[PDB]
Amino acid sequence: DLADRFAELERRYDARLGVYVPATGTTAAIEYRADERFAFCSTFKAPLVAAVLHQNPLTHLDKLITYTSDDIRSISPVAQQHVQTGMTIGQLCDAAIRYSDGTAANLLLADLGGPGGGTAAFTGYLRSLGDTVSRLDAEEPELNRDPPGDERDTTTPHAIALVLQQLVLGNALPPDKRALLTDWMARNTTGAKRIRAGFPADWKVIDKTGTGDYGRANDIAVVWSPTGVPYVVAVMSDRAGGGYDAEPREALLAEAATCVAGVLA
Amino acid sequence: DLADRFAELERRYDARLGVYVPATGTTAAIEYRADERFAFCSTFKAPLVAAVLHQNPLTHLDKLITYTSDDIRSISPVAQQHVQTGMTIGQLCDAAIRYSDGTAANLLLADLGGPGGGTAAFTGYLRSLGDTVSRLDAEEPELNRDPPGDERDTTTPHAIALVLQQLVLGNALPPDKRALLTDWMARNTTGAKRIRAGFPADWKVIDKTGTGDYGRANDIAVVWSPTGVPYVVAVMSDRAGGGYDAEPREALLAEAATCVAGVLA
Amino acid sequence: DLADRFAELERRYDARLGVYVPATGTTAAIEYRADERFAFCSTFKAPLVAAVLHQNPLTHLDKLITYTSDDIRSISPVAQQHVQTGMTIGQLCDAAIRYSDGTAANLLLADLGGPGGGTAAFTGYLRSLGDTVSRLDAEEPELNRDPPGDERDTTTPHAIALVLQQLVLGNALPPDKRALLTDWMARNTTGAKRIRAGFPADWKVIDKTGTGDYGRANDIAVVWSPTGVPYVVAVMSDRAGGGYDAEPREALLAEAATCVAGVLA
Amino acid sequence: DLADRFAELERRYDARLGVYVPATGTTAAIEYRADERFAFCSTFKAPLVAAVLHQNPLTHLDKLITYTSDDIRSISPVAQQHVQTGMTIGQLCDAAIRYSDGTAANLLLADLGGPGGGTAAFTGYLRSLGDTVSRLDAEEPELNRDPPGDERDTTTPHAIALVLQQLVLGNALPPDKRALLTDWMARNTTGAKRIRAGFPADWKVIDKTGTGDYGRANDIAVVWSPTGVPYVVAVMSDRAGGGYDAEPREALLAEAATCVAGVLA
Ligand SMILES: *C(=O)/C=C/N[C@@H](C(=O)O)C(C)(C)S(=O)O
Ligand SMILES: *C(=O)/C=C/N[C@@H](C(=O)O)C(C)(C)S(=O)O
Ligand SMILES: CC1(C)[C@H](C(=O)O)N2C(=O)C[C@H]2S1(=O)=O
Ligand SMILES: CC1(C)[C@H](C(=O)O)N2C(=O)C[C@H]2S1(=O)=O
Repeated sequence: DLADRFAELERRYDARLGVYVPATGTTAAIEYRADERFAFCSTFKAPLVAAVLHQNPLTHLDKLITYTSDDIRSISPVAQQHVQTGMTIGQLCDAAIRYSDGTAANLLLADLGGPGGGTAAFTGYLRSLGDTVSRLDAEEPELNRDPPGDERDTTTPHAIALVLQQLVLGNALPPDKRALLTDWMARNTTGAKRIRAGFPADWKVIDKTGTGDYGRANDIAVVWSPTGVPYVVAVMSDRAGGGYDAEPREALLAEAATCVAGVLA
Repeated sequence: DLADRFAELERRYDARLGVYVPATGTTAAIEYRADERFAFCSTFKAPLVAAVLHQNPLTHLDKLITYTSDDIRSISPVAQQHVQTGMTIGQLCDAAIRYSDGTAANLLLADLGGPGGGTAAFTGYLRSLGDTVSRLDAEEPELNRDPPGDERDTTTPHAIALVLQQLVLGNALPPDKRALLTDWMARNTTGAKRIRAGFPADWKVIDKTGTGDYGRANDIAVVWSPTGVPYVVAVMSDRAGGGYDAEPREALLAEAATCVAGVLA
Repeated sequence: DLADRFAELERRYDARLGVYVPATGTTAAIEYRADERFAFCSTFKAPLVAAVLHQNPLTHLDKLITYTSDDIRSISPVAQQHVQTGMTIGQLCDAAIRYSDGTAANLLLADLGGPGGGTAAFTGYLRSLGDTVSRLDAEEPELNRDPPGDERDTTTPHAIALVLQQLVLGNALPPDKRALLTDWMARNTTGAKRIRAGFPADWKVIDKTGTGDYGRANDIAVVWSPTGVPYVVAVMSDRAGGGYDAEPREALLAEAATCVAGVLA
Repeated sequence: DLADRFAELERRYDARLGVYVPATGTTAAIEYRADERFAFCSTFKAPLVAAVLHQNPLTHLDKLITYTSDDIRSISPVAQQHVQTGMTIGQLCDAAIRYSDGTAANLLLADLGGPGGGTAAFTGYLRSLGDTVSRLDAEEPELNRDPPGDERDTTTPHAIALVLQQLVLGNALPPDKRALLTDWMARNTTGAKRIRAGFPADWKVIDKTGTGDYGRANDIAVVWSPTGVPYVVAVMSDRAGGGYDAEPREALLAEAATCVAGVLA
C-alpha cells in the first residue's frame, strides 16, 4: 500500500505530507491528505500569471510598470535590479515563475486590480476554474507566515493539482498564451531539489515551488513519462510542530516524488 | 504487491522479467522470478575481473598479453585496437567491464587457466563465494546464444545479486582490489539506458550490463541513495518465445528499475 | 597571424573580443586586446574565494552566516533556498563559483572586511599577486552595469590570466586549499557553451564565467592537454556599442576557444 | 602558417602526415602532403560499400551470402559469429563500415565480381568518380602490409577526400542509398580516438578509419560545424623507417584534426 510509505516519510522527516496526482485514463489517482489544506506559499504565482494572460491581450505584456524601493518587501532578485528602469508585465511574469520573485507577484496581483490589492480578484479567477476551496488573502510576504490551522492563504493538493491540469494540459488558456506559461515553468530555477530530483532524468518536469515558515515546502508540477504520457503531481508539506522557525526539508518532497514515479512506471 | 506491476510489464513488453534486491537492515528483499534461471551474457565479466584480482597479486596487472587476429571472435572495441601492441591484464579488465569487450573476457578466462579455457575455474570461484547455482560453460560469443531451457551459461537474479554484494559491499576482496572493481563499474559506458535510466540522478549507480540473442537484456548494479545507503539491484530479462532474432527491450529494465526506486525511497 | 581570425570573429558577432593565453615553457603567448580593459562581471568570484581561503584557516569554512531577504539583491540560485537556515562560508564558496550565486559573492566580500563592504580588501589581494591593473569598486549586481569606458570593476585578459595562473598552477595557495578551488571550478555549471564548448572533449577544463549588460561575456579557464600540459585561457568580450540591452554571444567565446586549441595542439 | 604545425607534428610523433580538406565556398583548401600516396588500409571499405549500392538495386541487400571458416582471413568480429547462419549483403555493409570487418570487406569485393577477386571492379568504380590516382590490388589483410614506396593499394588525401565528398555530400548515389551510407559511418565504433577526438563535441563527425603495418593510421571523415557547415577532412599517416612492426600513433591524427578545427572556426 502506497499510503504506508507516505506516513513512513512523514514520521522520518517529522512533517505532514500532502500528495495528489489526478487520475489519467490509464492509472488511478494518488491521494494522501489530498483534501487537507496547505499554505499556498510561492505556488500561487503559477495561476497568478495565467490570470493576467487570461484577462489581458498579448500586447499587455509590453506595459511598463514603475515602482519605488518601498514596494520591495519579499525576496526579489529581479525587481531589486530594475527599480529605476521599471519592468514590463512580461518580465514580471518571467520573474514570478522562474525566480519566484515576491514583489513581481505583488505587482501582478495589483494588475489584477480590486480590493485587497487584487487578492479578491485572484481568488475569483480560481473559482472560474471550478476551485471553490483555495483562497488568497494577503500579499507577499505575509501569505507565507499564516499560523497553522488558519484557512487564509491556503489551498489543497486536490484543488491546486486540478487547477494546474486545466492550465497546462487543459484548454483554460488559448495555446498561444498556454505556451508562454509552460516555457516559464520549464525554465524554473527554484525547484531543482524537489520533484525534479525525485523523477528519473528521462522524465520531463515543469514546476513552481513554494516555501514558507513552519517548515512549509510545496511543489506543483507537470511531468511527462519517457514515452510522452503527462501527469500532474501536487506535493505539499509543512512541519507546524517544529515551531515558526522550523527548517523545511526538501528531501521529503524529493523522496515522495520517487514514490509517485514508481507507481506511474 | 509490487509484483503486480512486474507482471504488467511482462505483458506490456512480451518478455520474461527477473528482479532481485537483497534485503538491507531496514528494508525487505524484492523478489520477482528471483530463483528462475536467466542467461549470464556479459554480466559474468564483473565477477571474472574479481576472480583474476583475487588469485593474483596487484603486480600481475602489469603483465602484457599478446594475441593474434584469430582471437578477435566477438565485438571487441578495445582489443581490436591493440592487436599489434598487446594489452596488459589491467587493460583487459578495464575493457571487459567498461566497454564489455568480448575478447578481453576470453583472455581473462584463459589467464584463470584450467579446463574449458578457464570456464571451470570461473565457476569454481563462484562456488567459493557461496554461489551454488550459476555455471559458465562456453566463451564469447557462444554463451550468449544458448537455446531456451538450457541451463548452460545461466545464473539467477538471486545468485548474481549476492555475488555482486560480496564483491562490492562485502569483504570478498581486499580494499585495494575492491576499489579497482568499483571504479571500473562506476565508469561503465554500456548501461546508460537501463538501471541508470530508471533511478533519479542524485543516486550513484555502478553496473555491468549483458545482452545476447533471444531478446536477452540484463543489468546488475549497486545503487546508493542520496543519503548514502547502498543497495544491490539485479534485473534480468529475455524474450525467448520471440525467437533467436528477438529484439531486446531496454525500456523494460529502466521501467522496472523505476519501480524498485519507489520502494527503496 | 592568429589575430586575423580574431578580428574576423569580431566583425561576425558585432563585438569586441579580448584573448590572452600566458606562454608556457614550449609555446609562445597568445595576445589579442590582452591589455585592453574588460568588465570583471562574475570572473571576480574565482579569486574572491581564493582571497577568503588565503586569509583564513580551513576550519573557517564551517562558520555559519545568517542573512535576511533584503540581502538577496541579485540572481542567487542557492542563497534564495537557505535564507532561514543560513549557509556556511564553504557553501558560500561553492555557490559563488559553481552556480555564480550573486548574494554568496556579496557575503564573502563582507567576510573579507574593510571599506565598501570588502571591495577594497579584494582589490588589495590582487595587488599582492602582482596585479596592478584590476579593481573592484561595487557589489552585486552593480558591478555588471558599469558604462563603457569606465575603469570601475574592470580588469584585462593579461592581468586576470596571470592571477588565475598563480592560484591554480602556482603556489599562491597551499595545496590543501588550492585543491578546493580547483575542484569547485572543475564542477562549474554556468559555462558549458563557452571555453568548454570550444575545446575537444578529451581536454580537461576548469573555468569561471562572467556575464553582464552591454552584451558582456567572459570566461577565465585553465585547460589541460590530453597528455597533461596545462594552459591558462582568458577570453572576454562585450558589445557596448549595441547598447545596454545588447545580447551576449556565447558562440564568440566558443569559437575563439577553438582557435586557441588549434594553436596549442 | 598552418603547414608549420603539421611539420612540427611530423617531427614530434616521428611520422609522415598527410592532410587534405577540400575547399568550400567560404574557406580555402588545406593541403599537407595531400598529393602524396598513403596506403588505403581500411578506408577503402567506405567507397567499397558505396560501390555495392550504386550498381545494385536496393533488394540486393537482402541476398544471403554463405561462407566457410577458411574465408575468415582478417580481423572479423562480426563475420566470425555467423559462419553457420550466413550474413546478408546488408549485414556485410554494416560490418564493413562500423566494425571494419575484414571478411565482410572481402565478401563485398567478391560481390563486385571481376578479376583479382573484384579489385579491378572497385578501382573501376573509383575511376567513374574522377579519381585516377587510387588503386586497389590485394584483399584483406594483404592490402595493409605493402612495403613503403609501393603504389599498390594506395590513395592520396587529395583523392580520397573528393571521393568521400561526392559520396556523402554530392549526388554520386541517390538519396535512398546515400542515407544508408551516412548512417553507417555515423555509428562507427573504430574511430573514437582520431578525427572524432580532435574536434569539439558540438561538431558532428562521421568517419571510416584505416590501420595497417608500418605504423599506418588513416581516418577519412565528414564533419559538420555547430551551425551546420559541412567539411571533408582526410588525415593519413605512416611511420616508414621505424620498421614493419612500428607502432601507429593515433594521437597524431587527433592533434592534426584539432589544427584543422582551429582554422575552420
Ligand atoms: C554482452 O553480453 C555482449 C557481447 N555482445 C553483444 C552486444 O550486444 O554487443 C552481442 C549480443 C552482439 S554478442 O556478442 O552475442
Ligand atoms: C556576475 O557577476 C554576474 C551575473 N550578472 C547577470 C546574471 O547573469 O545573473 C545579472 C542578471 C545579475 S545582471 O548583470 O543584471
Ligand atoms: C517568504 C519567503 C521570503 C520567500 C517566499 O516564499 O516568498 N521564501 C524563500 O525563498 C523561502 C521562503 S521565505 O524566505 O519564507
Ligand atoms: C583488420 C584491420 C581493420 C586492419 C586491417 O588489416 O585491415 N588491422 C590492422 O592494422 C590491425 C587490424 S584491424 O585494424 O582490425
